[PDB]
Amino acid sequence: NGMLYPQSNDSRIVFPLDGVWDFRTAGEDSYPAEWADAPLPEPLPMAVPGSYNDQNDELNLRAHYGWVVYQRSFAVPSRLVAGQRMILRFDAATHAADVYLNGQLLGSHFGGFLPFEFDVTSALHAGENLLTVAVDNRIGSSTLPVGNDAGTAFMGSDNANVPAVAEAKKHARRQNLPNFDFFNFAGLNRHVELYTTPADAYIADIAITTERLDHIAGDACTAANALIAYDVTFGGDGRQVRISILDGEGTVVAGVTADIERTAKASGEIAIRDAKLWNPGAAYLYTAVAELLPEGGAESSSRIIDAYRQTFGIRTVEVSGTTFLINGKPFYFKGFGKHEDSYFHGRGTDDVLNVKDVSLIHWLHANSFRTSHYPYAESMYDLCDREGIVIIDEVPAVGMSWLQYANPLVAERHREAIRGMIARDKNHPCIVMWSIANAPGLDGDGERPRQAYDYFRPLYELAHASDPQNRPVTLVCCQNDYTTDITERTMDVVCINRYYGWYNLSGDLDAACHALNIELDFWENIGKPVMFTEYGADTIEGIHGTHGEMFSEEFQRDYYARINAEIDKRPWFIGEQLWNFADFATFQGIIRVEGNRKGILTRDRQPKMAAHWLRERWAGIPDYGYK
Amino acid sequence: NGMLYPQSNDSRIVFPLDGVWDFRTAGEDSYPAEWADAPLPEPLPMAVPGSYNDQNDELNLRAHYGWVVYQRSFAVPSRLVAGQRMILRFDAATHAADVYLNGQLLGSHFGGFLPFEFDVTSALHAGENLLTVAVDNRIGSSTLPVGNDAGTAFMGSDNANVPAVAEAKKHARRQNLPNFDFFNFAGLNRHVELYTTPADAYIADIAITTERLDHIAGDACTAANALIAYDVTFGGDGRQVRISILDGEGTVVAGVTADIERTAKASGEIAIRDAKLWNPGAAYLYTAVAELLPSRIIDAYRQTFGIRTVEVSGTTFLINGKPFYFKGFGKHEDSYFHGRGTDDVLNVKDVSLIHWLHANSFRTSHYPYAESMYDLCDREGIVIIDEVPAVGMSWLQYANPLVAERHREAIRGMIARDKNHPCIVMWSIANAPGLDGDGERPRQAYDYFRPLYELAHASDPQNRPVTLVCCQNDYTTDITERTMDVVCINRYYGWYNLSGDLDAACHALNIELDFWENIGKPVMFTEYGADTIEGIHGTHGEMFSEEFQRDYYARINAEIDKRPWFIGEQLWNFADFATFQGIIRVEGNRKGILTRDRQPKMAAHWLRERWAGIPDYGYK
Ligand SMILES: O=C(O)[C@H]1O[C@@H](Oc2cc3ccccc3oc2=O)[C@H](O)[C@@H](O)[C@@H]1O
Ligand SMILES: O=C(O)[C@H]1O[C@@H](Oc2cc3ccccc3oc2=O)[C@H](O)[C@@H](O)[C@@H]1O
Repeated sequence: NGMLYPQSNDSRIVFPLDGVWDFRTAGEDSYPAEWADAPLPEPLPMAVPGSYNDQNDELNLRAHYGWVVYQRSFAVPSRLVAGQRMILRFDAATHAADVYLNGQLLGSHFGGFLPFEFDVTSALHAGENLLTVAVDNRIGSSTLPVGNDAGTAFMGSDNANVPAVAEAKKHARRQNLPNFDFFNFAGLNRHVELYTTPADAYIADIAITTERLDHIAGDACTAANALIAYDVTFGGDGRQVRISILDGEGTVVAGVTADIERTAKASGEIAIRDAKLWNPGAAYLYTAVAELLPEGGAESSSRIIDAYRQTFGIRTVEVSGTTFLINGKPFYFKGFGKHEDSYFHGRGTDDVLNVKDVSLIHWLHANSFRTSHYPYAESMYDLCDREGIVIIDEVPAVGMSWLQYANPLVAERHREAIRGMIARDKNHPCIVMWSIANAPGLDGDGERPRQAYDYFRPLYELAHASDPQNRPVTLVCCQNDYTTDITERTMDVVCINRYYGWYNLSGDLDAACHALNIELDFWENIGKPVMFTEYGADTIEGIHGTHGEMFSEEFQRDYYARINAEIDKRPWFIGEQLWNFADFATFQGIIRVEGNRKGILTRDRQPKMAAHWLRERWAGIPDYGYK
Repeated sequence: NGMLYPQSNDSRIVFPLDGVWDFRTAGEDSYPAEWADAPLPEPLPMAVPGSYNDQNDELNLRAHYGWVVYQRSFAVPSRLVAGQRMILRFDAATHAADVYLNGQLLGSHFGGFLPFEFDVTSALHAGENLLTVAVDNRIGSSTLPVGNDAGTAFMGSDNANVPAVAEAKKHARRQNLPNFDFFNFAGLNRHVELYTTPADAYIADIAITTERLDHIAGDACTAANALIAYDVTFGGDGRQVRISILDGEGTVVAGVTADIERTAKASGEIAIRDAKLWNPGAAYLYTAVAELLPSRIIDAYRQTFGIRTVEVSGTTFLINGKPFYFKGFGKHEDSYFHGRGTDDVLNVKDVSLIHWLHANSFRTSHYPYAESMYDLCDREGIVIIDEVPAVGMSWLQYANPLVAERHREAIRGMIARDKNHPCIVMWSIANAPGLDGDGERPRQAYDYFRPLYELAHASDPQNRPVTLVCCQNDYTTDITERTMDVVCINRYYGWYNLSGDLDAACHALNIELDFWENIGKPVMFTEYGADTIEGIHGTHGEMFSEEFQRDYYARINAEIDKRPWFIGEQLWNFADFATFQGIIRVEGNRKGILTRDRQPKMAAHWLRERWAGIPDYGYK
């Protein structure tokens, strides 16, 4: 179950396989088997990592439906593979992939936003190796994220009662129809790499938890004592593992040698005196170095069999009444939902962009975001660990309704996504909360609200069982009839998406604020902490008015000014994450002006009027103690 | 019923009352009547003509609901009023007005897009006169154009099932909710003027018709003989009227003296040898000069006209016996600052753009336009489909006799005002009403519209074709559109349905074209298009890009070219225009092939090239 990010050290090496690959589009329902067994005929170039859709303007790959096939060759010195365990890792292949090496299927995966890997020790050979990866972009009623098997995309226009329209639909070209509001970018969206570990015995997983903090300082920078726990899992086959705790300067401040017991694990606790805590706006990271010792322990030899360096931060998270406590201090979220989205790359990971976006989060005086609507690339979490930005980590369970709740295949994929996200991400101190879905159907009459609850409650429990830190769990709720939804109010933090004054009461900020206050009165009675995870207004940079109407920069600024003045009056409202950080691509349609334009930044990360207004507001709101 | 545009001549003078007036906003359902008795307190400035909504950025007058009050003073020499009939004309007050002069209520008008006038001979006095005009902008289920009494504006987003939304609606500020897709600009949108006629007897109305053309030239520039008819109505009280026909150079080419009979009318026919005909792309105008006789002239009026016939014949639309093809668009009277206010600089520019595009026609979507625009199109050879403000209609309106009454007023009023223009070739009695469905609904719509079709025919002395512009609907259960003289359809295949899929859009369009092929009427587009933000570009153009709009017209027009019975392409729209705000309107309607500032998008260039190669006559 461990998926530690590949590391290079004295016992391990990583060989990236990124670069310009060969590529062919394939069929709507299948691809040629022979393409895995020999070089692709007449290949196109395709950079990896990246979405494929915007990498070829001769083709219309945004319209592609079905399979594509990637391929490349590689060779490595025999000297480096000898005696080692060889693993091929795919950080993400969106949505489903079949991976072949030298004409043999290594295996398959479903789930477009989480990593998977194969043991290729026996499949590799000397000299050039031929790696082929078939990737399927199709979405439908059984995928996460969810597609529509017929009709229109989410937020699509129709005239379904016109006989000519009904007839033309029957014969129209097959297309993915997202039941979600972001473009279905597909392909090898994240890195590919070959890596090595020792074969006889190796470190397979590490979990670090902050179990307890004693006498936390007034400023939350330190605690008199921190109790941390480690759990190390091994693969392979009186053995021991040395655990060293390094502080921010790399000095060993704690260390223990633990017995490995059988499935093989070592676990224990370590007390850290005068512990330096991790906080939003004030990151501090330690490293847990795990070193597998040879048979005979340190008593017999100085050599190290295997090693892995796991970053971690010491901090607690606790929901208490209507507060969200980090290191016992009442936190207030400032930020937004994001997307992994950019020109050229699509959903492809881009660390230049991640580094820039983290600086923009600081420029705005924001302190947090949500990984709307899928787990992000691993590097972004490491960056937010070092930069003191809090994350709500969310699985790709977007577009769901009652059709999905009855389907065992969907429930299995949903559990896989929750387990996989938490297994990948559990050691990040920046992650303070898990989201098990975005905007599923929860309300209505008859049995529908109960059916939704019965689907989601076990997933809430799974997210708690899976996280060794036991962080809060939420479900991000779409604008709905909050009085018949019986699921959202059971979450640990209530996370609501609301578009009062945009999708309803349009343009009337007085009415919008009145409606918002009626719903806030409902949440006030429930007595849980509540935050916005979405609210906003599509905004075309450069459209201006003295009395700003919808789509103007002024309306977007006025929107936030009015709504935020209302939530400031509620002590139990513990965060404001708006929609969205930046404009992003969507399926085309009559309400999407070259995608979603609710960004406070443009797609090129330039600030609209509302961004300047929010920057000034957020400059004056502290991370702790605002409420 | 005559509403001849005010003229100055030896017998008549016009005194314009345009300029910067005083202005105050008033209440949702009332205004202070006493404001007519003294200068408005603390007035704002307000230019007339113009909509008021965009003339004050300290206020949000786009949000205004109810009444406003205009006022100004004027004085004219006693010498000018002596012995004359004094008439105060409002070219348009949108939507309803109460008019006072020196504190006396002259009367009221309902209907925001047609002229009305008052005899103020007795209310005028020497020196300064105080003119107060209260204007009501309210629209609702009994007005034309139609407003919604509750819910949202047309094409508005909602979450009606959210309890907080339902409750907030109950208490929200009252607003007009258009059931139409253009902003509800209000105020004194067109000119105001005082004018004079003789009092004892005067010319009240003139109708000129083209009755028959003999031996029309191959190129339709002339006919060996044209038989025209005149009908002159008089007001006041063996009298006679002199009718002189002036050609384009002002030469009197024909003349007759007719007896006036009592209701007081003179009528007759005149034969014009080697008549110069009016054609799209080749205007020629005559003037009929009517002079009431006692060397003296008692009264006079100069009525421009053009000699031409219009005939629907099978699946053809014949102008002077030639098969015409419409190229053009729906327009709007819409611009920055002015709103719906008439602007003849803009009208002159727009007519030049119609020529730049090689278009030949437009429709007055969705209300009669200012009179000056029709005069301009008369002289510039641009054909017009003239439409009343019956937009936003459905079964709630058809059951309401007040709406039918207003609809009849609008049809009679438009045709009475506009009947003499040669550029007008067809009348439209509605845009996008509800016509389809189950049960009694299609028959109820037909029973409502058929008498209005008959009224438009009865009212027009030229007996021009009459249509009803149909919104995308279930054409198989609509039983009304197919009975019109020309079938005029608004279709948005590939935009509002089959979105972005031009192959599917063309397949669907062709299925509906197969339906119309069997009906056997002439058919044309009056709307089709795609919102387009200038500057948004793609190599594979998606919705809102300039390329998608160009590709849209390229694909759709290739299909209608294959149908010989499809006699015109009027797209939506000439230029981007203002609407009520909402999630599908990016600062208004962006289906213009031109921007709101009349700059050409990619599609405008593509259409210009297409239209350059399509002749006015004989394309099909
Ligand atoms: O609409 C967006 O910009 C985002 O919408 C979110 O889901 C919601 C959509 C609607 C639509 C109509 C009325 C109320 C709504 O409230 C919502 O909460 C979605 O989570 C985002 O991914 C979309 O981008
Ligand atoms: O939508 C417009 O741009 C114009 O719409 C016209 O009416 C129609 C609206 C719709 C909506 C959805 C599907 C099909 C439609 O077909 C129509 O004909 C209206 O005549 C114009 O005034 C609008 O601006």
